[PDB]
Order: sequence, then structure tokens, then C-alpha cells
Amino acid sequence: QLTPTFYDNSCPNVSNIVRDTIVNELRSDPRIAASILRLHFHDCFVNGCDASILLDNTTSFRTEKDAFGNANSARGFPVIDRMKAAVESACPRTVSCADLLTIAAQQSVTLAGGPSWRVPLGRRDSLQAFLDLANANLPAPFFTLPQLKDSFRNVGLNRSSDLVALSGGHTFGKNQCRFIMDRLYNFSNTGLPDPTLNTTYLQTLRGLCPLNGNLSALVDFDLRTPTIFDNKYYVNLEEQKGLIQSDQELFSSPNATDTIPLVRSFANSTQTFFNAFVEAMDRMGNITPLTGTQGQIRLNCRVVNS
Ligand code: HEM
Ligand SMILES: [Ca+2]
Ligand SMILES: [Ca+2]
Repeated sequence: QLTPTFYDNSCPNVSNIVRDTIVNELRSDPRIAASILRLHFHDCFVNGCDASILLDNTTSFRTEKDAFGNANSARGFPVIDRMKAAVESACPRTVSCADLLTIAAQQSVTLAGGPSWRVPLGRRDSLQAFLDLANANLPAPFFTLPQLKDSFRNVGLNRSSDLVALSGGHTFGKNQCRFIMDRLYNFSNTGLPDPTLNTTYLQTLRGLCPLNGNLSALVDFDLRTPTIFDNKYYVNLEEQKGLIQSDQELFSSPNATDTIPLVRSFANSTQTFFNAFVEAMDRMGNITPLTGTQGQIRLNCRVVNS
């Protein structure tokens, strides 16, 4: 099974190399940490964290990069290539892309001001990509709470704490206007904005995302601290200021009897949130991994070794 010390003998400096790469990238692109965490999440929700999302097209299988939840959204692939190259130089054919991305996600969270911990390691890389599975498994911003719960349970995360804590990943990063247009102007064919969206914030968002405007324009997930990893995400939800439907559903859904207290607990205490986030992150990181001699230690994260 996975262990945090997997590379302590074979590549003791892997975490440091990953950190250095992100630190350097953050200077030119302050959004990279958020982007990397999102990559790990979308890796894990499709056949487990096996770096299948990093694979490019082949004539035998399509890339997950063209999934509805990844196309024109997922980013940072070149950055992963960079750290992988650096790590391959430090320790040839040792660290899997799956593990590398997991470490990158944790380091990204820490660099953004979040908790610091050692992630379990020992994952191996997939021998194929799963586009159809990605389209079926990746949750969408328009999901209701029951659908969000179903999506998490589908991949192995049964706990509402998993859902509420991991959703905290939206404490930083960007979101396209495209995904909230319904909430702002015509929610569920009601001809009205989403009633669970704070009316003052509604005005602000309408100004950033006017009807018939640029749907690709970006908006911050957390209006309090856009680039800092903290519990402000939950404080927002309590005030009906979650950006996308799936965020606000955690606090306002008729099915939120179990998630409301979790949202409050995380909003009330940074420690409680950070603790739950690490716990949920490691559980997500433990979703159907390839281990031992299963799969490979991919040399180029974009292609299967031949
Ligand atoms: C619970 C269901 C979730 C849904 C429906 C969802 C949906 C989305 C959507 C619509 C975007 C905007 C993409 C774009 O406009 O390009 C996004 C971005 C992001 N998500 Fe999620 N997400 C969910 C869970 C999570 C989880 C579990 C994490 C990680 C622990 C996460 C981390 C992120 C980050 C950091 C970004 C910003 C990435 C960037 O700015 O490059 N999300 N998410
Ligand atoms: Ca995967
Ligand atoms: Ca924040």
C-alpha cells in the first residue's frame, strides 16, 4: 500500500525539486498552484490517481484533455513536464507521474498558504487514458447536491466530509463566466437568477459576466482571498457567496442537512478545515492506485513507455 516514505531512499529530494519548480512558475503565473491541484483532482476521479490525465492522444485512445471537464479548462501540463524532467535528472526512472502530480498538488496547496503534510506515495502510471470515463465521472458545476454526492461515491469517497472538505479547493483559482451564466440570468429555466446567490454579489458577477459577453472571461472562486489557500471559501458559502452552483449547494441544498454543519465547522476553524482537507486529500489520493509492478514509471508523462 501507499506510504509517505516511498522515495526517501531512491529520491529523497523529489519534494524539494517539485517545490522549486512551482515557486519559480508562480512568479510568472500566480494561478499555477490552483491549476495543479485541479489536475490532481481530475486525475484521481478517473480510474484513480494514475496520471492518465497527462497522456496525449494516440490512434488507439483519446486524451482526457478533451473531456468536457478538462477541455479549455485544465492547464499547467508544461509545468508538470518541467518538474518531471528535473526529477528524472535527479533520479532516473524512479518517480511515477502519478506520484509526481500528487506531490505537486500538496506542495501547491502548501505554497498557497495551506497545510503542509507528506502524501502517501508508491502510485504507478496508467497504460492508457480514459476519455469516456472522464466525461462520466467528472462532476459539473451545475450538479445538485445529490448529484455531487453520487459523483464522489461513484469513485469511492462515501463521506460528506470528503465532498465538503475537497470542495475547499475552490478557495483559490479561476472559473469561466460560462459556468455561472444560468445562475446570473436564468436559473433552471425560471427566468430568474439563482435565489441562493447573494443579491449584492449577484450584481458584481453580472458586471464581470454580462449577458452575451465573453463566456471565457475568468472570475475568482473566492472573493475574499482569490489566491490564498484558506477557509474563506466556507465563510463565503455561509453568506450565499459561493461562486458556482455546486459550491453553494453544499450549504443551501434541501439535501444539505449533513453538509451544512460541515461547512460551518470549516468556516469557524482553520485548523478543523486544514485537518479535514488533508484527510480528504489522502483518501482521494488513495483511489484505485496501480502499485508494485502494475503499470509503469512513465518517463515522459505524455506518452506510455514503449
Ligand atoms: C465538487 C465538485 C466540483 C466541481 C463541479 C468543480 C468544478 C470546477 C469548475 C467549473 C472549474 C472552473 C474551470 C474553468 O472555468 O476553467 C473548477 C476549477 C477549479 N477546481 Fe473544481 N470542482 C469541483 C471540485 C474540486 C476539487 C475536489 C478540487 C480539488 C481538491 C478542485 C479544485 C479546483 C481548482 C483549484 C480550480 C481552479 C483551477 C485554475 O484556476 O486553474 N475542484 N472546478
Ligand atoms: Ca486518472
Ligand atoms: Ca482563499
